[PDB]
Amino acid sequence: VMSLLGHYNNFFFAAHLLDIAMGVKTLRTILSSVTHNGKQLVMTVGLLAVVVYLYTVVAFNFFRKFYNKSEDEDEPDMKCDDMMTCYLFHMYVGVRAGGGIGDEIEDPAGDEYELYRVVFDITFFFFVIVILLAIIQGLIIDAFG
Amino acid sequence: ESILEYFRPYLGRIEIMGASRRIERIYFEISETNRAQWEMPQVKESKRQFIFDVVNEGGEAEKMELFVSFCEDTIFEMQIAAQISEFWGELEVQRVKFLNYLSRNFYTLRFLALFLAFAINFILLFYKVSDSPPNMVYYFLEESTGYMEPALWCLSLLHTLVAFLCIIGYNCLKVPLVIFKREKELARKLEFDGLYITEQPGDDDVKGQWDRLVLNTPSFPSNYWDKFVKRKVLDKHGDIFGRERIAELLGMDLASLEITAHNERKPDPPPGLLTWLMSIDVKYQIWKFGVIFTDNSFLYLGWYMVMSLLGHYNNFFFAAHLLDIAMGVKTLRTILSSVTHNGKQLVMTVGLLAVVVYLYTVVAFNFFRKFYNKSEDEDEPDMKCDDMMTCYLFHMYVGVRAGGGIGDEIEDPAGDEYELYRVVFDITFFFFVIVILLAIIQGLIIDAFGELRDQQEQVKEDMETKCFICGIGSDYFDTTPHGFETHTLEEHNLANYMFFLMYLINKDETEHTGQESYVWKMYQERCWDFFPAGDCFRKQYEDQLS
Amino acid sequence: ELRDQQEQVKEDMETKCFICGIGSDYFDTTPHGFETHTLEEHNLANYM
Ligand SMILES: Nc1ncnc2c1ncn2[C@@H]1O[C@H](COP(=O)(O)OP(=O)(O)OP(=O)(O)O)[C@@H](O)[C@H]1O
Ligand SMILES: Nc1ncnc2c1ncn2[C@@H]1O[C@H](COP(=O)(O)OP(=O)(O)OP(=O)(O)O)[C@@H](O)[C@H]1O
Ligand SMILES: Cn1c(=O)c2c(ncn2C)n(C)c1=O
Ligand SMILES: [Ca+2]
Ligand SMILES: [Zn+2]
Ligand SMILES: [Zn+2]
Repeated sequence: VMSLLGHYNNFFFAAHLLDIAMGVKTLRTILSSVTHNGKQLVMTVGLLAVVVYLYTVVAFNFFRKFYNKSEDEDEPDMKCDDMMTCYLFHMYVGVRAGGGIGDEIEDPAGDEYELYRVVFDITFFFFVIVILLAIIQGLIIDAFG
Repeated sequence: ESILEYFRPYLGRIEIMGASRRIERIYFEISETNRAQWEMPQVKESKRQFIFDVVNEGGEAEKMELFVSFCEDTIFEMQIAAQISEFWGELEVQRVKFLNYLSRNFYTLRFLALFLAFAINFILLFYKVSDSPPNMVYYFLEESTGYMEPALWCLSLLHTLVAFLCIIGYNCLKVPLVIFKREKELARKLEFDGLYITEQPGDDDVKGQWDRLVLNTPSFPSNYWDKFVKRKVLDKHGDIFGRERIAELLGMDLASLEITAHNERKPDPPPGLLTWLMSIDVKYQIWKFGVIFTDNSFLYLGWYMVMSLLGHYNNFFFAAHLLDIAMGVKTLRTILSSVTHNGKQLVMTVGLLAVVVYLYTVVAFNFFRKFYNKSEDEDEPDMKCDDMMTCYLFHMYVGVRAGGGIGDEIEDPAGDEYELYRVVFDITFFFFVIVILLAIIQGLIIDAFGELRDQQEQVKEDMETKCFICGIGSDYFDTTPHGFETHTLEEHNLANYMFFLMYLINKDETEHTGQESYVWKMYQERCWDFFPAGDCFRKQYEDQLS
Repeated sequence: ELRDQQEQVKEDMETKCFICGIGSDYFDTTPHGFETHTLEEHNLANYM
């Protein structure tokens, strides 16, 4: 099917590069280590979605003004004025950030919620970034075993 | 051949040590009801859990102790399941139908509550805030369908009701096992240890200090198979430590026991509701509530109640019910079990993290103080390390979370008399706090996956290589083809020992055969010599070829 | 490393006698044979 569709659009022949994964044996074993605990990996990213949403429900209610992504004071761009876009912001930026969510939002210094936001960002970093991605790395680490 | 094939399921053979230390084989009948209720899947799950607990958590001398304890509470489970199987009299019969239905469908109600939590949170994914009506904000469930707010309100009511039914179903299904375990342990400790007669328990042992409430209650051995543990304690420790003291401690009436020995009228004087208010035992009920309200599972379900109720106060409180999957689906339970296996190690590691980051704070405040500038406005400098509290806060909040060390979040140390000192400072911060002390955090759970690895592999291997009862390795049995398969399907089968205990209990005491009376007397005496240990029929008779 | 060290020590205590070195696969032929052997026959506290 991909060979035929490659005549419709020439870039469809790029999908045939994955044939090496079903080809050379060592790539088969590397992918077999990745896919040995595939159900565990899927449930781990499901837990990731759940905990990130649990951080979203507590960022919307309390830490709402901090999610500013606009330097233009005329047109603020609150990214957590709505559940859908706040959850999208957390899943897209906070998970991929090197630190937690604390490096992608407003500085919590000089505020009545300073300590609360410090706890918020530190626990986000500790549970979502260093723990819940170490599980993702550890499933395939153990699969090589 | 036809007779044997028809009675193949009901013929159970076991082997006991017997008198003169000769392994003897015993044949008996398993009723269809016993076999069916034993093959019921909940009992299968309980059996696998018990097998893991024995093989993994250890115990070689107490293995038969633990096996027989498993036998007792499994028999209690099958009694409970048989009980729950599908004006005042009308109320009582409708009530017991309701409780039995809840107890049967407890797990489906748990799944239903999880599904409702997901639905409510999916609705909450459309919440939005505006200052205008749908300095003071307004939360409205922005939606295009037009039915979503009524759906939310109906689903909230349904969720609270389902959670209530989960509480009631748990209380009527799994609580009797907890009570049975507690009273069984108390009876054994009273009769064979005298933990309240001769050897009082410690002050910090809250379990031992709490059990004193139930000693003198008239209904102590309820949800327990024997009811004469009080009389056995009186006959055992009465003549040493004092019979009258035994009576006072156990709430016993010495004359009344002897009069109920010879005459025991059994009427039902009060027919009304007032008998349920009068015959209730307040002290025993207080003890029972103390037992359940400390159980982990019931406290979790009670917190499920509390969050369900608070969700009506604020709808976002229903998000806390999403964590129910962690106590729900088994694979998430195992992932969290790897995380929590080394929980103390993780907590001490982050304690060491706090200590070393503070040790960097005391040396950044004294020397590298001017560098902690976070203000480009030269008019108003914002020194973040002019105070211990804010400098430690800066280090813990920014320096730990930075991709590099603290060196990428402060002033450039180039062109300064402390250039080399700050380079050493940032490099050692990166090397000790970032790459080492977070690798320990990752490594504890990395190694915990190896923990659960080797536990499951060890359990499965131990089942594969050695018999659970006799302990003889399969390298002996497999000499004959399928020798170990035969040994653990016919000769020594723990399901057959299940069925033997059940059959002894069911059979009339005057009708026991000689071997059954032998096994029965050491079941009551609690002497596990009859389990074949280190020997079997095949090993016993080799010259005669079994 | 520390994993396998603690596990090896505990396993070695569980499977073989510290003094005589005879494995528990010999003693456990008699019920509680290894327990008896390391509580009565060969006990390092008794050699103390
Ligand atoms: N005395 C014993 N009684 C029962 N099983 C024993 C005994 N000794 C060893 N075993 C091993 O226990 C294992 C139990 O696995 P088995 O296949 O019999 O369980 P199952 O019927 O699938 O159980 P479940 O329904 O709990 O999953 C068997 O492979 C058997 O070799
Ligand atoms: N000759 C021996 N002397 C003592 N112990 C032995 C000997 N051979 C093997 N062992 C094993 O040593 C183990 C020591 O554990 P044990 O439970 O006796 O220690 P303990 O009394 O708890 O010690 P401690 O107070 O040091 O913690 C026992 O499980 C026993 O099987
Ligand atoms: C050991 N044991 C039990 O385990 C038991 C019992 N009756 C019920 N059970 C469960 N009896 C009479 C008994 O002696
Ligand atoms: Ca008889
Ligand atoms: Zn056997
Ligand atoms: Zn020895």
